Amino acid sequence: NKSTFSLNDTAWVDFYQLQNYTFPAIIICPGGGYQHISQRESDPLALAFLAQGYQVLLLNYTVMNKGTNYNFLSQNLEEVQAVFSLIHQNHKEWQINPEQVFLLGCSAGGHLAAWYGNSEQIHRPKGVILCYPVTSFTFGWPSDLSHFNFEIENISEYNISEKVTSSTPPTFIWHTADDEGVPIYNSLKYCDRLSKHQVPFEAHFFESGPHGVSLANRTTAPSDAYCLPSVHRWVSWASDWLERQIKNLE
Amino acid sequence: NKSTFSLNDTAWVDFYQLQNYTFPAIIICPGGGYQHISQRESDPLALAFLAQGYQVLLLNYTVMNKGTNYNFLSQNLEEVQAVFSLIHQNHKEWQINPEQVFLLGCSAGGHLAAWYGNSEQIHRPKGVILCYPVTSFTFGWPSDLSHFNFEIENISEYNISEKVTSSTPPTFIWHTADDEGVPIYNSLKYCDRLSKHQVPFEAHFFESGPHGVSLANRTTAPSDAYCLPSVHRWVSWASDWLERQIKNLE
Amino acid sequence: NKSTFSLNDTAWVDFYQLQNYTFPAIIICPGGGYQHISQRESDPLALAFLAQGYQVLLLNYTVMNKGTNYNFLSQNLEEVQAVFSLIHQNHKEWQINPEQVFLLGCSAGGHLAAWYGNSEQIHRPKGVILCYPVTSFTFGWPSDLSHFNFEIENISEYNISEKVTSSTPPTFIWHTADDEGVPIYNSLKYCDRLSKHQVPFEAHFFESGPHGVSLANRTTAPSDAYCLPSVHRWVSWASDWLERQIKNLE
Amino acid sequence: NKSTFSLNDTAWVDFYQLQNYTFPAIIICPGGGYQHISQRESDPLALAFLAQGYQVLLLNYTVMNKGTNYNFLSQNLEEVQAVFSLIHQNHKEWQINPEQVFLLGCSAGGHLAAWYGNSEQIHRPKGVILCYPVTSFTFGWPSDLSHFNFEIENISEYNISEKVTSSTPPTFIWHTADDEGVPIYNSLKYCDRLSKHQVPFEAHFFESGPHGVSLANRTTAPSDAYCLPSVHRWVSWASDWLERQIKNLE
Repeated sequence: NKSTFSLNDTAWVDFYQLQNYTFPAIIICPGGGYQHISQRESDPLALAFLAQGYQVLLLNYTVMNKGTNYNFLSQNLEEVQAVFSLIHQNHKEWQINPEQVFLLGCSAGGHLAAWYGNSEQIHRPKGVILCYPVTSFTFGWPSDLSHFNFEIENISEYNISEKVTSSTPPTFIWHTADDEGVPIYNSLKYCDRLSKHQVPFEAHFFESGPHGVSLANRTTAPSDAYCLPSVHRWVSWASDWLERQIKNLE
Repeated sequence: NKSTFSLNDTAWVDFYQLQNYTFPAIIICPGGGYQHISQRESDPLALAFLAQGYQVLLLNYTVMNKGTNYNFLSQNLEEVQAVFSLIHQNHKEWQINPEQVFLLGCSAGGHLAAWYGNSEQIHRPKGVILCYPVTSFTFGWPSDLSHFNFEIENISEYNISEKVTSSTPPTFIWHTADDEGVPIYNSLKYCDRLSKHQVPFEAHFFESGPHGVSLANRTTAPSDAYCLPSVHRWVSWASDWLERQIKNLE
Repeated sequence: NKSTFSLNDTAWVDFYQLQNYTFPAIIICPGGGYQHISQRESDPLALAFLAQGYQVLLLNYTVMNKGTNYNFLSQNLEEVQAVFSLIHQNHKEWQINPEQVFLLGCSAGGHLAAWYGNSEQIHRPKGVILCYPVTSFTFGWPSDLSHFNFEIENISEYNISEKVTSSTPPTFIWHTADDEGVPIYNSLKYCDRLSKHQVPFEAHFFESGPHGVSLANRTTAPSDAYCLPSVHRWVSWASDWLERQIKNLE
Repeated sequence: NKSTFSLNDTAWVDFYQLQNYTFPAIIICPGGGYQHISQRESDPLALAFLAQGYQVLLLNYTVMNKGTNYNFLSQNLEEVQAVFSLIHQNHKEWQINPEQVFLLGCSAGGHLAAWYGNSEQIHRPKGVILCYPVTSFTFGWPSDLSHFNFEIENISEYNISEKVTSSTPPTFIWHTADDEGVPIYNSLKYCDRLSKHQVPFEAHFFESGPHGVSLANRTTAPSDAYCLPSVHRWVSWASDWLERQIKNLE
């Protein structure tokens, strides 16, 4: 039902599997500002989909929580890539349909997602979902000009907004129109710079809700304010969206 | 059940009423590029809401379909205003709760809506909805630089995007991310320039769908492509949104 | 959009029509214990469907409200029949698809519906819906042994439960499990005596709710207790059911 | 997140727990004709709820799969009882709200559920759900007069239909109107003999679908016929129902 698989020196990859087929899997990228891994965006999130009928690959990509040296922002893309690789070779055993692998991410964890959303091969996700994602370190986030800042002059490079082209996979993006950790602009501008390239996508923007809202269910929420029923609707919208994509495969 | 009320020299105002109370009414602004009145955004639209439990005031605001002279773009705001006025005085007879009047508009008909969405009094809509609205005559629409163009140098004035402030009522905006008549940018940029002013709103953006989609139901659609079930979901989202606002009025 | 058509000496037949095709029509049978016509089960109900994309034929079948003599319970079946007849001949003008005509009824109005649900010809409804229907004058209703009682020894004949066979069309039945006007047994036993004949159907039974609940919307409800959001869900279930049947054709 | 707890000589009790509170837990009773434990009604079912925000206690009650001797049909009630007991004492650690414990069961697993649905104490479930349950060994099931038949003359005693009174907790019952393993009559008659006792409940009956349908999702279904989207709606209806009860408890 579950077993972890070591990736690199610092990169866990939890793999959730069940059994009734070739269930379409989906890799998740929990947020946490590259610092850590927002727990309330992992296991809980996993179950959600695992219950919605999806093999889950929760990626614990390297972050500033294991002795940070260089901008592993590049080393990450590798880690996620390694996941697909893992599938590409263990797709028979994993009971996964290699032609039905998607990528998920929220907050910063999203940034990596959109990032990986280009320049790859038989590791390209047929689609991605970005929950209140981070479009660029130039969009209200990182809040502090100098924090997780470990150099690298080229900052415009770490703006996955520009890195969007016609080849970019279909995406689902939602965001609370009051998220103080990261302005909706992130998702907003991203959509604009996503439609102009005739990229099929769906977007949803809720009135209010704090950053890291996740499922907005009593499963993912510290206080009461983090438990929003109206916002929780996304996990449902996303379900329909995904499957709507599956059907449009052959 | 229904009876029209003459407004100005050129401005019909269809008023739909039913009876079980003080049902919250809602004024609609059918699109049609100020040229005419998109029929597939009127009566059908009316019923939708009238069925969802709302008194309907379909406004047939003056357009280039009755001998156009001057930019009545100002004379319109008056017309819609007259509607509220009509309610403000006939709210007891109309069985309408004056404290529960909302404004609806789509495509260009939306532009007027957002426009009226500021600078008024006891004629201020507790909320508005804008279906693939027109934010400004500078956002991909009017397609032709010179068509419905009847002068008036000051063009930036007819951009209801800037005309959005903290006083702007809560709004619901959706748009098909491929509408060729008017780019999603309209609603998109609008949202951005709507959130920054801490204005509570909800947004939805569908993958594909032609302009004037309306209800996306076999009630509002010329061909098959104009009949989209996934898009039709907005009229449902909108219902919940509205009522969510009503409850938030006690 | 609407125009009535005289049927018999005493039998109105309101016909609601709209225009974008050949929209599937649906005849309705408002309840009212054969005494009158529950208004809160007519016009409001009509719009509901008319909005859900269906031509509506509201039948004002003869009742004890126009000088009652004999048990017109037979004369009714005629009236409804006449409706189909009307369609069969004016199906081109009515813009109705003759192969997509359904029957609706609630409370007693339902009894007639199920009744007509057998022994006919090119007037057979491809499906019927029965809102808290009356299965027989022997199922807790009529409450009074002697009221609308105008003789006719053969009472078992007026039990449309037995009158159900394999030929009976697919039906949708819902009922509030506390309806004091008529026990759920009506719909309950009906389902049993509906499944045994391998008749495809769908049923729903809500916890609580008074008789005549109709849409349970602020459109159909005298007091607050008659406004139930959870119950209102049926009009939505019914929508999907119907259309699920439409698709289940050519 | 998960750990089993031995109950009796032959009775596993899988306990699924998560952590953000006092989440309302729910015990499940997987079906399998008392012979075994329908796998497709356990773990998958658990996740569903565990994702819907519920602590899950999957009960692996004794069955003819571990050397059957006597009609443990009585020994079962004990096993389930022990579960509540376990909670009643470990409700603080389990992070469970003892005043919010519900019972679930399907097919035969349901029979036990309804059964336990009376004659107990601080182990009474505030509500129960029964997916295509078994009302009595006299309702089309057991199919064979002599199979799991291990004596016990008193057969009418094993009919949990009669065992329903005003004290019986609110229940949610659904059933496919074509289930060949067990006729809908089970749930049908049960509803009748459930309403007459003014017991608040909700029912749903789908047109078609084989026995053991479970979630009707690609998570619980051997072939394609066992994957029904329309039927899968129950797990959603159930969610709302349950929570509707939580709110309406305090």
